Amino acid sequence: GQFKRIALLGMPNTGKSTLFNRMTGGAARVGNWPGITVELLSGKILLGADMVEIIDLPGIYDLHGFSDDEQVVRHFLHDNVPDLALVILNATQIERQMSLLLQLKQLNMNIVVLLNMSDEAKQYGITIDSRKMSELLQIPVFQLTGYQEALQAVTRALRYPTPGMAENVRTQLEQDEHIEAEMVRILKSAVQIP
Amino acid sequence: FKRIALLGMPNTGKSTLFNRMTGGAARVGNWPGITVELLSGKILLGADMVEIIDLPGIYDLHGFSDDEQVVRHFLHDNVPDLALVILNATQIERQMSLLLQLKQLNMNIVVLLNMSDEAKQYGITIDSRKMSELLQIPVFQLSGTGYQEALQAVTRALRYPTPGMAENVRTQLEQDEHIEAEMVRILKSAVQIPARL
Repeated sequence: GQFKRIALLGMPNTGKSTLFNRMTGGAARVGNWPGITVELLSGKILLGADMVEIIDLPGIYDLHGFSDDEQVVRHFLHDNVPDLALVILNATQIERQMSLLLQLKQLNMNIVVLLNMSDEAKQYGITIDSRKMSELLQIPVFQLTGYQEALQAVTRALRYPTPGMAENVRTQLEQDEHIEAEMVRILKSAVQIP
Repeated sequence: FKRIALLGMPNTGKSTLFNRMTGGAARVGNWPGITVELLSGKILLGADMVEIIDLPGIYDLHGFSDDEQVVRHFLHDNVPDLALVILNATQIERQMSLLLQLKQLNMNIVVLLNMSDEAKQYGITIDSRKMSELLQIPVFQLSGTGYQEALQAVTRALRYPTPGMAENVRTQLEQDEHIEAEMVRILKSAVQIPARL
């Protein structure tokens, strides 16, 4: 059968854990990954004779930033190029959070977008046309009860290979790694911290 | 008429340095490419009057806070002759990234390491000559002390402008502008966000 990985990605405080715990049925465990030293929650799911591992990556603001979390996410993506990036956006904060999605899109990753808290957003009169957003992005977009339709898009995206994706992704993260390398070099060489 | 953009994270002493540099004679002003107002004034460096602009403190050059959009738009449409980058010496590990992001733009830069006595008090030692050698950017330390040496470095940095510099800076900023343009296009077509009532 197949073995594939989903990276759950978005900005912080976006309901990511809850969706994660639902998707992995509460049975996620912590684990150590190559390229990073922090521990991450992941859970494995059997679908027929196929397996998918879902990893909850910490919320971040800029894919090309240098906070600890952003470095973690970038190193994880570089070293463990997931088969699908599942990007969770907060429907109520859509204007602020689109930037992360678009940055990920620029890597040419395989992406599905879940617009979370769609009801609460309606209460502020916020309406999103999923179909039009989807056609502009050329990425599937689902509003969360929408769960079933999302799952359908998730499993669909896992059935096909993405030849050359890993090399595209690594390439597009290069300018950030050059900066990290400069930083280590300069600090090691020119700065003493107690 | 030659422009110096003060760039740095919040709480790096930028505004106190600004006020000292412009004699408290700063005024608010409008600039091409931005919808907000900025403080700017003049300083006599050598024989030329130079305009100094205080950009709001930011954490990430490629982030999407309001202040980070302002900085990028200002820089794109008003490429300074010098970016005067102020880092807090006590946070050198956490602030170096903003400097290196600006360096990647190919801006003309001078670095000032402020709060140098505070850093020394906490046992943080910075070899500014070494750091300068490694960056290939002038680096000077401020406490009061270091101010005149800083102004001299700024003056020299305005000599011999590098041909093609502005064109390179704009180019390096336009992927950020493509993301922003995509955001605008998508919000207008697919999202309704009503103001209150």
